[PDB]
Amino acid sequence: AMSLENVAFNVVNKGHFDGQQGEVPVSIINNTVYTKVDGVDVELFENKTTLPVNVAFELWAKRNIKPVPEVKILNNLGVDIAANTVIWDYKRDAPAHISTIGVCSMTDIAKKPTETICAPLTVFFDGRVDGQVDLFRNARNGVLITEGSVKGLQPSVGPKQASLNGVTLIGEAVKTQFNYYKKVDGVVQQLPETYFTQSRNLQEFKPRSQMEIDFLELAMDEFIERYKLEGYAFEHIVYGDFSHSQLGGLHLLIGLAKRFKESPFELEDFIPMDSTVKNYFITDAQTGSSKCVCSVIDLLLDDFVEIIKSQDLSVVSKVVKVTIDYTEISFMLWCKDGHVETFYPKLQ
Amino acid sequence: AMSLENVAFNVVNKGHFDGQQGEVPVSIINNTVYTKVDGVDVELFENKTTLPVNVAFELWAKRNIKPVPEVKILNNLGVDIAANTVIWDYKRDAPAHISTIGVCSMTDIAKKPTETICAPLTVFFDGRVDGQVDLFRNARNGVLITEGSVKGLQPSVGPKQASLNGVTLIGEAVKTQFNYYKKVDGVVQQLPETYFTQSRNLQEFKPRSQMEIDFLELAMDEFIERYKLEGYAFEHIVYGDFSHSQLGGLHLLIGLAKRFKESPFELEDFIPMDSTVKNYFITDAQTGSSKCVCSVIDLLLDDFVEIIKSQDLSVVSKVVKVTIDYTEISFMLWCKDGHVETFYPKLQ
Amino acid sequence: AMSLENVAFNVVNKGHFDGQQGEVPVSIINNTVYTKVDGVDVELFENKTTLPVNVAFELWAKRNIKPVPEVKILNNLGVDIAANTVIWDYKRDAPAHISTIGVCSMTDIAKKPTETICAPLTVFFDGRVDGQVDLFRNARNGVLITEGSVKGLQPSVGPKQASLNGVTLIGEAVKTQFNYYKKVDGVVQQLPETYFTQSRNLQEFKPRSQMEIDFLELAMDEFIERYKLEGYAFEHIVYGDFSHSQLGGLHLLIGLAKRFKESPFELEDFIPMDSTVKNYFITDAQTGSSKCVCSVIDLLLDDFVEIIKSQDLSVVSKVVKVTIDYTEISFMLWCKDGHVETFYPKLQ
Amino acid sequence: AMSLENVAFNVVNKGHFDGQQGEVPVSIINNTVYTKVDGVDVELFENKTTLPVNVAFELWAKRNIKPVPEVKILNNLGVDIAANTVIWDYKRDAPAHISTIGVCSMTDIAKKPTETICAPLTVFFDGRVDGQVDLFRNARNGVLITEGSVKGLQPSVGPKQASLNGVTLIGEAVKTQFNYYKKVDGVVQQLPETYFTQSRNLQEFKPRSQMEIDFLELAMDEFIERYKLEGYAFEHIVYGDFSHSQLGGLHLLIGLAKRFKESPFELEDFIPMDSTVKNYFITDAQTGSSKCVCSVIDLLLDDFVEIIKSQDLSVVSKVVKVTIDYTEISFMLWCKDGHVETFYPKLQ
Amino acid sequence: AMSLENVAFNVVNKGHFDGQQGEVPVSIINNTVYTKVDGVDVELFENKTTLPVNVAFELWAKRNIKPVPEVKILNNLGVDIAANTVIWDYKRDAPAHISTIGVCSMTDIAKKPTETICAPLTVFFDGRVDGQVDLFRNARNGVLITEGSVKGLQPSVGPKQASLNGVTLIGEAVKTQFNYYKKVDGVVQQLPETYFTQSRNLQEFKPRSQMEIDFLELAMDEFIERYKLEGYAFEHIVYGDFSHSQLGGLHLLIGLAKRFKESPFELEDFIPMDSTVKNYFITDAQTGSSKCVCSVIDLLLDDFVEIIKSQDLSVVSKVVKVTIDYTEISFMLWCKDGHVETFYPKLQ
Ligand SMILES: Cc1cc([C@@H]2CCCN2S(C)(=O)=O)no1
Ligand SMILES: Cc1cc([C@@H]2CCCN2S(C)(=O)=O)no1
Ligand SMILES: Cc1cc([C@@H]2CCCN2S(C)(=O)=O)no1
Ligand SMILES: Cc1cc([C@H]2CCCN2S(C)(=O)=O)no1
Ligand SMILES: Cc1cc([C@H]2CCCN2S(C)(=O)=O)no1
Repeated sequence: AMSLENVAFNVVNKGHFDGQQGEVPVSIINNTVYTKVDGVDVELFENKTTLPVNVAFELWAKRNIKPVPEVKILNNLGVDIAANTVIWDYKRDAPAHISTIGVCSMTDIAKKPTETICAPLTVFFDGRVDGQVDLFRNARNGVLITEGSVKGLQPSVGPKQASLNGVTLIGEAVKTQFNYYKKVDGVVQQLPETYFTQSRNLQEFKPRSQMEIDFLELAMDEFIERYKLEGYAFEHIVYGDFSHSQLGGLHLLIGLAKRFKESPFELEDFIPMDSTVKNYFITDAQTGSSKCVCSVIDLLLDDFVEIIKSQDLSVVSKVVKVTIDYTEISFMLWCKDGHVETFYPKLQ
Repeated sequence: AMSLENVAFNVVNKGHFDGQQGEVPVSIINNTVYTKVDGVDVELFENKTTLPVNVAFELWAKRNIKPVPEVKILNNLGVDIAANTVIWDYKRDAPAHISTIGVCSMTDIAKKPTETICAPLTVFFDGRVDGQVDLFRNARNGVLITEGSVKGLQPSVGPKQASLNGVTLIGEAVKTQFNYYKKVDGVVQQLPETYFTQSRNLQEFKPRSQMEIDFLELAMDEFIERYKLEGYAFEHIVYGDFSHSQLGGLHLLIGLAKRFKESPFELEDFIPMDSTVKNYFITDAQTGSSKCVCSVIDLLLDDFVEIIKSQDLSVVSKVVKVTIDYTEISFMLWCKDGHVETFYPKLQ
Repeated sequence: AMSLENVAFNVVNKGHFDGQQGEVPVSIINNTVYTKVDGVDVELFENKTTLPVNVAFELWAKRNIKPVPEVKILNNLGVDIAANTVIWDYKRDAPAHISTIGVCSMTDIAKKPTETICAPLTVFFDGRVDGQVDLFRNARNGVLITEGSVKGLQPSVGPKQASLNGVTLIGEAVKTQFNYYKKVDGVVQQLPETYFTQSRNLQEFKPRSQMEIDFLELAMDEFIERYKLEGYAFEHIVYGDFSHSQLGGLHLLIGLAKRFKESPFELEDFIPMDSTVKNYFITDAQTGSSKCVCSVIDLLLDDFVEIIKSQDLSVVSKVVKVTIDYTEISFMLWCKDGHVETFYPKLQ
Repeated sequence: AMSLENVAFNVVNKGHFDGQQGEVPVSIINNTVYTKVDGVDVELFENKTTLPVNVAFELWAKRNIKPVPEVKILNNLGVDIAANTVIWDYKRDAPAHISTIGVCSMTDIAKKPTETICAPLTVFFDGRVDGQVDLFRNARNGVLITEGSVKGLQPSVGPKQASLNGVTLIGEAVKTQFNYYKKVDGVVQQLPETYFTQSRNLQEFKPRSQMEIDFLELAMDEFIERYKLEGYAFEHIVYGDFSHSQLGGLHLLIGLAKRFKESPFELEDFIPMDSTVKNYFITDAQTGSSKCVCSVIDLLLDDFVEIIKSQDLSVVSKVVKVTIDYTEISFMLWCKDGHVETFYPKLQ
Repeated sequence: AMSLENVAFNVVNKGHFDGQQGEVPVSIINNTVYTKVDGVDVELFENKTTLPVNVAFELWAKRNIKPVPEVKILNNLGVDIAANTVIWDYKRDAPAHISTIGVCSMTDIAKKPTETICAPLTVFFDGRVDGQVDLFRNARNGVLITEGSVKGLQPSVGPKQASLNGVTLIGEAVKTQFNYYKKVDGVVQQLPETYFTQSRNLQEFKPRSQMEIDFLELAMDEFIERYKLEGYAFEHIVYGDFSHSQLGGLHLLIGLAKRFKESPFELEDFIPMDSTVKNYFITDAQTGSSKCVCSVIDLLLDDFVEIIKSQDLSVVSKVVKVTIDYTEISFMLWCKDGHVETFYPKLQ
């Protein structure tokens, strides 16, 4: 009994699609959905997707409002479609997946993930929804998230944080750390050992360890001294070199956050999407130091120190592959006379 | 239980809105409504109105598919809104009236024509729908059409032709000639004695009398001779003067139709709408004679001959008011030495 | 002598429509109005309304730039149209009323509010404009605002605050508190006893009483102690319960403001419009506690304490009707053993 | 080396995409692709599809310009995608299939039809392109057209006509009759014995047999007499009954073509697409007889006579399934006292 | 005193911009200009240009309504801009020139053609407008048309036909044949001796000589016999070869018109604009013979016979340059044993 007016009634009365009965008058003008409220049109949704306005409106109304894995994790694990839900990508203002399974008549490829069309796709299953752990067991390809243990399956502990309505957070009143399971061609995969990105903001950055507290509170030379980081190019890589026309280093989000409290800078997100490594065209407002492609990763400073201190510093240029968010991130390690010169998440 | 998907289901399965239950997947992209048919989008409607695409789609689906009065008649009688139907204007590809009464939640000003909001508006009532002759009696303002007599109400016999799905025709299998009634401020108004325009096409023009048959067959000088029209400027007014840079006369549709079989011409409909008098920017392709505003009326040649022969030809310039389609059409009559020079439906 | 180029000249030279003579070159591309300034197009207005771009531009230029009643008050008092002005709704980026009286040729239903078309509509009259108090006296329906007394009419003192160019403020250099008068079918209404919402921001919240200062400065248990609020569920209703997956209470804007200084949260305004009670899909960023429809009202904490302390706490569930902004706001009062459990502005 | 400017260069210089090198300046404004020709923009394509303008432009440029099966045949045979070509649907002004294989980077699901993503889809293969008969053999699902025999494969002789650049024709300088083959889940399927629709126009209708020549020349009673069709309701079914408000019969295109030479009528194609059975909202302009859903099929009158004369006329109502264009078309046969009352392609 | 509402008033009341005073209510929605006529919006203009809707509307209203040179002639003579007029391109539904001189505030580069910005541009001057022959004399670059002689200036007699409101015609009531003059860098240029294209339609083709009358009446072998055209490949070039998959010849519009009366064909105008040589993707509906780029020229058959009979037939391949519409048109002449094989307006 699905309609535009019923999807709109649910948005107006329930804050999202809740399966409630009823209709409100709707008007569509270009890429915006309006509703008549006491004789005047009130905007309900502006389509920022490449889908038809009414189709994107329904998928946004039918989005998952429970803490879900962040889109970068789902992408890294090869998720193609979700089972009976919509993972809304808040960084793109669009659905995270092209098609749906049992959500919207326009985007649905199947009603149940058991349909043979879903067999070659990695379907995302949520153990919190009844019977989805059993659907993962029967699926050929898929990713499963659970809050507890699964019989016969060994889990991969995911990041502490999940996305709740576009807000990335480590839950206190809700569980956000999931057990991850994956299957390729009927075979349960052994998920690799992985670091996780911390998913922090530049403006609301909070340290998550004593090393991170010391990075933000101490001066450059005393932090490098305290943590025995001499010869590891933290001055360039983490702190950033703003002395030349091309901005040097600044590849760790904690370093950008430290810089941000002293002086502002413009970060141009030229590929706006969720990813383990982010690329920004950065312009430092104080110095005028800039970089077209400044790759930034948000690792816990302890995790970054462990990665850089676990490298052989005897090569001039070397690709260093690190598992972050279940994906292989290539870094470029440049050394000279046994000391680091630069270390950055490899661009292009 | 009104929805976009149900309006679309009715269009696809019934050819129009028929109150049938069911939904089809719909996608809206810009001003077009599409439906998924075997995996591909098929266009159902292109919005050419100034209303939101989905609202115009519903009003077009809910259009009256019975022979209805032509929009020019309804306009001439001062109709503002229709009671529980949509009069679709096929000349404008838009609803004939801004608001509705019991049709669409977005355009409705009321559910019943008895609501006090409808009292100041001239509501159109159809005696063919049950209870609408009584709704006219209750209405402060309105126009009523009927197929027979309404006890006590003095009728006006309307035009022989009506519009059935955009096709103007004099019915054979259907009744297209109605009795017309009107009320202004609770008082039944006496509709004037009127001529009716014939509503013919230039390309499919058919004569509707022996005078009209003779006009199209006989040469100019022998038709004027046979019908004693010497001194009535038919050579200028009806036939048209193509000898100078400004096209002379050509104000009767029959004259344009006669011209059309010999040589083509461009008629630019710069105000595209239904009206008793039409204005065209005409360019004769053979001679290059043209006129920016050439007013054209489609009167039966007998009715035009009766109007011109009933005039006093002793004045230089005089306004001649003639009742055509219930409205007062002003003509400009120019005479010299007791003979007509020109007679044309007056501009501005 | 109204034109798009003259409306644009006034915007460019006067900051708004001021009746000045002159024209500037204008270009319209989609929903944006541009002007040529030294060979380059400069954006003057982006249409966010459901009206044609040029019509919305003219109504926005012709908006009232004096402190006017907030749209929620006008809506609550049943205002349909304004007399010879445009009340711009800054929360919707659109005109507050569909039609105008003596403002714009496209939206005008009349030139003067004395026209019989305006008689059934509640016309808003401004006593500050010459002769508008007399127009209210002669109008069948209407709402009048004055700065002083009206002969023969008893006033209803409105809120201290008004909207000046979208900025809600209690005037110091301008008068913002008006005397309100209303007429229904020629009869001056006795406006009801009413509380007013304070119209404050979450980010710029300022206390307006010693109880409000104490709420923000004291801890939960000592404020509840000082003001004898034990058993009134302020911990749930005003302070908010962030311990479970569903956010508990948080229905008073002062409580959201207190929370906001400690930790941020996402308030999704899913029906963006001016209203006495606002609905938000709230997600607490610290805990992950969330609520799809969290109704929020901005009452002075003293006014809310007076409302809750004036209730009978012997019923399990009861609707409590309170007059706020001249409208009847239904609250849901839930009690147990003579104590409040919850009290919230009733949703749907 | 694919680009918008190269696709545009090919359209301008080759009449379509021909793999030629070069670029022309392009501008995209809304849904139209323009090119600069001597300082002025010349329209190259107007997007009437639900795809992005530049993507639809590339697929239209890359359309198959050889005689191809008509879209109704491809749909009836279950074709989902074409192998390394674009079948352009000229009835919809859009690609016949959503995705492509080796055509456009935006719509491509694969580069070669051998990719496992294509395995569940019925891929269309053209034996006229090198290596495509072998790609059919490797394909799990597919439809193959050939000009000659494929060793081992049992052929289906298809329709005489094919679509060459939107023009449906029976080839003289080109081969338009193909051998058809189909595979479902690796197994070559035996295509049924079928009738073919003739794909004729109402305005350019030409008879294709002596019975069809006699239908258009002879009067109703003498054609029915000559071909022994008494009691087969041809008067209703083929000729059409225009005496009542609902148009009776008129389900054969030849009957509509015969009617068309005497008097015009409106055929509203409310689902504009290629199909074996077409549905029209028909309004006869002469009588005013109309039908919301008038199903029309273009069978050779001999083929229709053979179908109706092969039926048992002893049942009141019966569904008659006939294979037309490889699909099963259900007809509704209504009889009384051993004679036909009506026979029509069944609706819904 | 220029405005959108005044331009709209002129269109409604004068059929075009006539400098009349007054305003009508206008609404702009997307690319369409509407006007309120008795409470409903009536479309006045649909923007098919790459200019802003209101700017294109003003230029279309301000178009030249006198017979003007066809856009192909103006392009061939290098015209960049017109002096104080708009040449409307009816083949493109857009202004023929990007900028204006004294027409529209948005498109104007100058008010008078004497401004130094116009000096490098070839300005079009009309001797029928007062003072424009003197403005040509002052102009550094320009093209001038006149009806009579200009003392001292050596004339070029132009084509007999001109475009009057989009209708190409040889005038009878108006003068359409002009004297042409041109200036490049202050120097009056001698216009070459030229042939003129006839500017005829395929559907309304009329012969303009006894050779053209004989081409359309006589069979191929007797026309070729009568006019001694043996060995000149008229069978291929003019008549067309429809026997192979690639359509042979068919480069003269008279040959396409002769073919058109026997059987229809699709002519795809892939570069829709006015030009001396037109390119079409042609598909013969009878045979299925087609050609992606079929260059077509409309020369008087006598003029084409004179061109082909004035060539040396002793070379295998040779470029033949012919002056048509003041421009140099290259033809490709292919011979064998002293006879023509093909002759076509050269592509790219
Ligand atoms: C029912 C019905 C009535 C008609 C009549 C008789 C024939 C002409 N018309 S009319 C007066 O134009 O509407 N046709 O069907
Ligand atoms: C090559 C080629 C083959 C054809 C044949 C022969 C003539 C009719 N056709 S057909 C069977 O309809 O496609 N034409 O060119
Ligand atoms: C004034 C005027 C002049 C013309 C002339 C005479 C008739 C043909 N033409 S022309 C040479 O083609 O333009 N018509 O009106
Ligand atoms: C159940 C449940 C768990 C949680 C939170 C609280 C702290 C730990 N986690 S977790 C692992 O990060 O998601 N809240 O409810
Ligand atoms: C006159 C006038 C009044 C005001 C302000 C100042 C303080 C009180 N008010 S009010 C009642 O809130 O609007 N300013 O000018």
